[PDB]
Amino acid sequence: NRTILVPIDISDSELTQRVISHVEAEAKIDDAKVHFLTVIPSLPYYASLGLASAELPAMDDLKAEAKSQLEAIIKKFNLPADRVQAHVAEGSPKDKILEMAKKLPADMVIIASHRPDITTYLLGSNAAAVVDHAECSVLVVR
Amino acid sequence: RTILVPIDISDSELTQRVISHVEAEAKIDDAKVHFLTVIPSLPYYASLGLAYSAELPAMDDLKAEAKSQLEAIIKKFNLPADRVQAHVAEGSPKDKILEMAKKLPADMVIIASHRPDITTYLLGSNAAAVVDHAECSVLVVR
Amino acid sequence: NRTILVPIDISDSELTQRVISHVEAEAKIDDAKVHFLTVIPSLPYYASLGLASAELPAMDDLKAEAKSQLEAIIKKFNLPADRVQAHVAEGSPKDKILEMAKKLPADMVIIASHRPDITTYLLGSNAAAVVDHAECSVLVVR
Amino acid sequence: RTILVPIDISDSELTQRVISHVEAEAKIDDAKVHFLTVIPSLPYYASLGLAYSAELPAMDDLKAEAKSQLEAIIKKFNLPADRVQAHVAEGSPKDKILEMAKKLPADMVIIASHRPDITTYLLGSNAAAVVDHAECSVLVVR
Ligand SMILES: Nc1ncnc2c1ncn2[C@@H]1O[C@H](COP(=O)(O)OP(=O)(O)NP(=O)(O)O)[C@@H](O)[C@H]1O
Ligand SMILES: Nc1ncnc2c1ncn2[C@@H]1O[C@H](COP(=O)(O)OP(=O)(O)NP(=O)(O)O)[C@@H](O)[C@H]1O
Ligand SMILES: Nc1ncnc2c1ncn2[C@@H]1O[C@H](COP(=O)(O)OP(=O)(O)NP(=O)(O)O)[C@@H](O)[C@H]1O
Ligand SMILES: Nc1ncnc2c1ncn2[C@@H]1O[C@H](COP(=O)(O)OP(=O)(O)NP(=O)(O)O)[C@@H](O)[C@H]1O
Ligand SMILES: [Mg+2]
Ligand SMILES: [Mg+2]
Ligand SMILES: [Mg+2]
Ligand SMILES: [Mg+2]
Repeated sequence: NRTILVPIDISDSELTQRVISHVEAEAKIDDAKVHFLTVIPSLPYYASLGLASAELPAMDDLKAEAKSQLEAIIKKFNLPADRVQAHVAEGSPKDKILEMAKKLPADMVIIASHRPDITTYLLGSNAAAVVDHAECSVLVVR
Repeated sequence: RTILVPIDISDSELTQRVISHVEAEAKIDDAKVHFLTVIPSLPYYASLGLAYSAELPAMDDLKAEAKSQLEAIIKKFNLPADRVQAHVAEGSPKDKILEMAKKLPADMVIIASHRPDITTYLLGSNAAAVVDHAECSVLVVR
Repeated sequence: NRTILVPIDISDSELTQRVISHVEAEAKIDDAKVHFLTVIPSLPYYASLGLASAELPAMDDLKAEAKSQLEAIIKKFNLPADRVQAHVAEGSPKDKILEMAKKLPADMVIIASHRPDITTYLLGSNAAAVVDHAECSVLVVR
Repeated sequence: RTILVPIDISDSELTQRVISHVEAEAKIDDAKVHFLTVIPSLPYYASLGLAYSAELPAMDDLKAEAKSQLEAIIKKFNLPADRVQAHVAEGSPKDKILEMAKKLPADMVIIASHRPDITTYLLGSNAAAVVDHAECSVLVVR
């Protein structure tokens, strides 16, 4: 049975809606195991300003909260309880997505292109890197 | 529902992986699958005095030759005859693909990342452009 | 006389070193005006965790600090005092870089590709978007 | 110092902007400027039974024709004869460019984004690949 990785930005509503049907259809093929991953971004820029368990809340705290929101989001998908798993990481979202894709390993990554906006973007920062560097199939959802 | 599957006739030995994705996606819905091959037309060759119906063959004969090869490829897929259509175009492959996706319109484009090649998991020129510019979901198959 | 935009991530040392010579050579042509821009990233993800002049320091504060570090960095370039200007913004670095490129308007953007790392990146998140969407020439420094 | 300037002979009417960038970059240093044109070789055409020295002309004659056109283009640049070299290759233009950049090696590649075209400021297929994969600095001219 295949493995599908579904990266979720917990701050995105519309994106999460569009991937739901795709994720559901994809898992109904092969009875796939679906792994959801949300990544707490860590910015060098903020570090360089001095903003660190100090001016920013504890990482253990942030993770529990992110994980909490991810599990709320996973309830929006019709997937067998036995086939789903939630993951939280910290770092560059693209690197951690790609790392998780190597770790599982993933047969497919399902990822939204970019938040809907009035800019003329192609792919988002993270979608483009995943598409480019993943070693498995990537479904870019629009 | 409409799936567009671009085919480069010089990669006739498709992976089971690509065939499998298309068959599976088509089964999810009652989807029509449109296959498209594009005869590339190069300004560089025009600049060298290589013109259609002169030192290159007539475009119509090239179209028929391409379409004939596409039809042999289409049959590799286990799809009902009434849910499959063959298209041949000429020009810039990325732009004709994107044009077709817009015309139909496609709900999904299924495209191989790159011909099997041990050097890279990176996208080829057409895959990269299609993933970037399609207005619909794009599955990049590896 | 032309206008050159030089985006600076204040947390990057190596990148800033490599662009120095390019920026200097480029400005010696045309006696260009050189505008430096550093952008305080604002992350939806952090907002969605609750982290806002509250759990994160005042934006006025962050800006003064970023601007301070930018001016320290601008001292590493041999440019006429009359030809340089420092800017700070807040938001998506790529959007604000691109906006500044439209606002000046910029004749050239000089931007490092990506921090040197042992990952096999092509361009960074922001370099790629600038390259892709800027309406002027872009010098991608490596 | 070595500058590589890829030339597509079917865009012979270069912008003053491209010529200006190359001249200026070469003057900064005492730089040698290598110009390269690549005769594209398409698997798709091979698949249609179009082979060199049969239904296409001999590669040597195509090489000589291309080189002759390149040399006329090279002369548009105001460069000293001893700091300029012409190269013709055959195959995938993006890969031969990148190969040349590696071989020389190039300290900089100067490349137009795309032929002048009112539809887009986005990169063409070769420019995009070259900016992404060159190991050296790349100036994308618009
Ligand atoms: N922290 C994360 N965890 C999991 N997935 C993520 C994360 N961040 C981004 N992604 C994935 O990649 C996409 C991000 O795109 P988005 O943030 O809209 O582009 P952007 O960076 O705003 N581009 P632009 O508007 O051009 O400046 C989302 O759909 C996610 O699925
Ligand atoms: N003429 C065409 N008609 C239809 N589809 C095409 C055409 N050309 C390319 N494609 C699609 O896009 C993919 C081709 O990219 P590909 O040629 O494999 O890599 P590449 O450009 O050679 N890159 P590299 O070899 O890394 O330098 C194929 O799987 C096709 O689905
Ligand atoms: N806040 C900013 N202000 C100004 N310029 C910026 C800013 N952020 C990024 N840039 C520019 O774009 C580059 C960012 O690349 P970088 O952060 O190394 O890639 P990345 O996102 O870590 N990629 P990866 O390692 O593949 O996950 C820098 O050289 C800057 O010049
Ligand atoms: N055969 C070649 N030899 C040398 N350089 C080349 C060659 N082909 C392309 N290039 C370089 O890359 C640029 C070409 O990209 P271009 O063909 O203008 O856009 P495109 O691929 O047609 N994209 P679009 O028209 O947007 O769908 C040129 O300025 C050249 O410098
Ligand atoms: Mg994002
Ligand atoms: Mg190809
Ligand atoms: Mg960065
Ligand atoms: Mg071209």
